[PDB]
Amino acid sequence: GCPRILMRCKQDSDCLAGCVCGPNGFCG
Repeated sequence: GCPRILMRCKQDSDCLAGCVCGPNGFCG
């Protein structure tokens, strides 16, 4: 699943494995 590290994004392709780009502009 998605790791517990913070990451900024504009789409899910910016995020780590199993993560999504949420509406706050960060991965989870």
